[PDB]
Amino acid sequence: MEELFKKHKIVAVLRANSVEEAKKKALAVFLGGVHLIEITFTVPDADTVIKELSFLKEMGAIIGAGTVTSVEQCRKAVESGAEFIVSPHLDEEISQFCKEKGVFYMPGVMTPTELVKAMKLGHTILKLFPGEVVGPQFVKAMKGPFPNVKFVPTGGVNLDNVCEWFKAGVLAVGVGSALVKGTPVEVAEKAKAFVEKIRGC
Amino acid sequence: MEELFKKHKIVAVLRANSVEEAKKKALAVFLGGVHLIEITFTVPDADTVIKELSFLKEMGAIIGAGTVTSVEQCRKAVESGAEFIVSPHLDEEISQFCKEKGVFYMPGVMTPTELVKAMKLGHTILKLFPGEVVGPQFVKAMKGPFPNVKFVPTGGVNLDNVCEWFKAGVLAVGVGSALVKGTPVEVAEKAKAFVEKIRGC
Amino acid sequence: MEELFKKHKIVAVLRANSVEEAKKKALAVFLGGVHLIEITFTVPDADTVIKELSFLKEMGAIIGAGTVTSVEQCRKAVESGAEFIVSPHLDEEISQFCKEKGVFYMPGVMTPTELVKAMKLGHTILKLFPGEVVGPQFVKAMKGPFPNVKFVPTGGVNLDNVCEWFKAGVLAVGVGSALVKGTPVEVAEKAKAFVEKIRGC
Amino acid sequence: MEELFKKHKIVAVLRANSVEEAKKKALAVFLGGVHLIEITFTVPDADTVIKELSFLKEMGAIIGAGTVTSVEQCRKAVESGAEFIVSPHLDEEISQFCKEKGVFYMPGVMTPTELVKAMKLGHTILKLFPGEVVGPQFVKAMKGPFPNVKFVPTGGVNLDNVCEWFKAGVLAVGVGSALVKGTPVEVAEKAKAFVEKIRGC
Repeated sequence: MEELFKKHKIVAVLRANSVEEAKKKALAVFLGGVHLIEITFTVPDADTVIKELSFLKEMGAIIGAGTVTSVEQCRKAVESGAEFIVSPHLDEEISQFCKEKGVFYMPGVMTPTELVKAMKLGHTILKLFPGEVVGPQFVKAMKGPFPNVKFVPTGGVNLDNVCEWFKAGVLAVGVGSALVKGTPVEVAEKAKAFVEKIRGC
Repeated sequence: MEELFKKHKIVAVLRANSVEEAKKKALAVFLGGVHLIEITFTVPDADTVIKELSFLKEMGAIIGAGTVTSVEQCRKAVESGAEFIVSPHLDEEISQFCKEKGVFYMPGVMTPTELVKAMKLGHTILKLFPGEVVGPQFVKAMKGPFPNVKFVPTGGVNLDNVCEWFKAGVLAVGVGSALVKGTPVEVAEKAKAFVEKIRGC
Repeated sequence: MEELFKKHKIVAVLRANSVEEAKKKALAVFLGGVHLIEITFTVPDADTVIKELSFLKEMGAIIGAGTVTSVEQCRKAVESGAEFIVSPHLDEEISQFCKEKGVFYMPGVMTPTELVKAMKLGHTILKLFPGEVVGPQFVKAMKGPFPNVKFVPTGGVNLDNVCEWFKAGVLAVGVGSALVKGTPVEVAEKAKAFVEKIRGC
Repeated sequence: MEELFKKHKIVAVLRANSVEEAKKKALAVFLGGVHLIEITFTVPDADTVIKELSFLKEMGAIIGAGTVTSVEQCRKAVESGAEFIVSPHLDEEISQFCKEKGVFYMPGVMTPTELVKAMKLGHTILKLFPGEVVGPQFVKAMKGPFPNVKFVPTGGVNLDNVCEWFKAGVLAVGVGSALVKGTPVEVAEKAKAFVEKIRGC
């Protein structure tokens, strides 16, 4: 899995108001070149969307679940075929469950104390969230004491600063509203703009 | 079926060099607002593409087959779930087969003699091909002797003249290379431009 | 209680160097239109001030306790008639005690991990502190994964930015030194300026 | 120990790529007037460097260990004669060990919740890290609810802002790359510039 992040260098963090909106947006994103799509559990019947998008997996997409905040949600996400589980926070109970099921799990951290607590569970890739608050500087600071930890920031990434996150040394960037807000066509165009900007830095 | 043509007012006539290209282009077209997609039998394993795109049917797409030139091809297209069969020409053998299977069939004509030969088989919607040769004038001429026949031209339709075909009085327009040539993103953008231009005329 | 926050939209976080200073400042704040006053346990004999200000409760004030950092302090605050308990941090022991006594309790969080740990205790209103560090952006980021959590930032609120906190979507703002620093008259005037600015946004 | 921090008002947080580099840099720093040197466990055989620099202790240096992230590392640091242990985070297990051995221990915090959790262990001096993220504002905010806690920020300190950290009211500043990056001569010169700038504010 880690290798997939390194290759693609972008995750779409997809939020929608309905099942229908979610599926159409997932397609708009895929076509642009963003092969990693995270279906958030803030989408009604998110579980359904994860299963019904299984036809994209065959085309080279890797579909995961986001905003997973309990072991009960996590189990539904894995059973429904999620390729990876992402949480907003660090959770010991979910981390244990995923390990037994062998599903890659990316917890969230914001502080050195949360960071170390994650590392003791064996995690070396961490979600940095909210990114816009801690900023690119956080990643540069962490490189010092923890050379072997890599971050995927979520929140605040846009076409003016996406290259600064990469110059600091992140693994990949997650993009929310800056990507997926708009019509299905506008979204596809924005997605292209991100991939070109990343491959260019 | 006729009602679907009247509502959507556009068909994509999809040609590709591979199975993979075809599926990605079908998606680029769908998202833009073009709900009628014709998978031509000039695409290698076109039959496969028709079946594997069945997940779009659930989203409101109607997927058919194009350039069907024998009863043997037609049967494979129908068995694979094609929603309609389109030929480049008028063929008595295919017309008979489709009627028994109850699948809408749109033959091709170019001349008044081919036109009348079709009408005697009970067809009232005809494919006009190649459109760029006969031009918009053909449709205006046919309105006279055959008020009850409607055309769907294919070939030569573009963003400079698509409204002239509608002002003459066609049922819908089929678009080939002018739509589907380009990258998956460029295609989606072109598709939007067509739908907006038609709804505007 | 929640309803009271929604109506008033401001809390004074009162710090003083003596019992006498605290009571006079509480009055300066009340008269201006700020009906929610938090008496911090950094005021000597804070407990006394909470009891002796009980005559304001009859006039429509709701007087609570702030900077409550142990179960021992909390019990004294509740026994002395505090209408709500506010802590600088999330504390399981205090949260349990207040629940049994039925006194509204607003814990502090700074990180998504602290946030979720609070939600599991049943808290939906959280103190965001220090606000000036995390900024207005934190609230916008949290709206995504936790649509059902609302914040009351403390620290950094002033007459130049108080409307940005509201546009992000906070429940209410707590104001410290920017309000309560100055003479009893100057404080009353500042309080008026805040209420007018909030009602205006 | 606290008294030593108050007197010197600067710590060098030393990172190096080899044993040899570390020893030469420790000397460059010492001569400039920075008597507190923290040998990070990111230096290969950091333990060796701590022991072999014991000749500086006689000259008035106080040599400690940094980036100590397990009880196993901590024990080696103390046995090797470290004068103080610094961690990147708050750790209950290390805090207990050091207390029994009587070695001053400075944990890391970033949030009010981490802060209070430290205070319950009896710590009144805290490492604030990463400083550049939380900024000088964090210290001003904490002065309110916790008048009796003092910070030593690490990260982001430089010759343009070192006086702002002191005006907020920190105990001392830790300096990383802004000091120790460069040749042994350049480092000595930078060290002088820091001491003069601090004594001047």
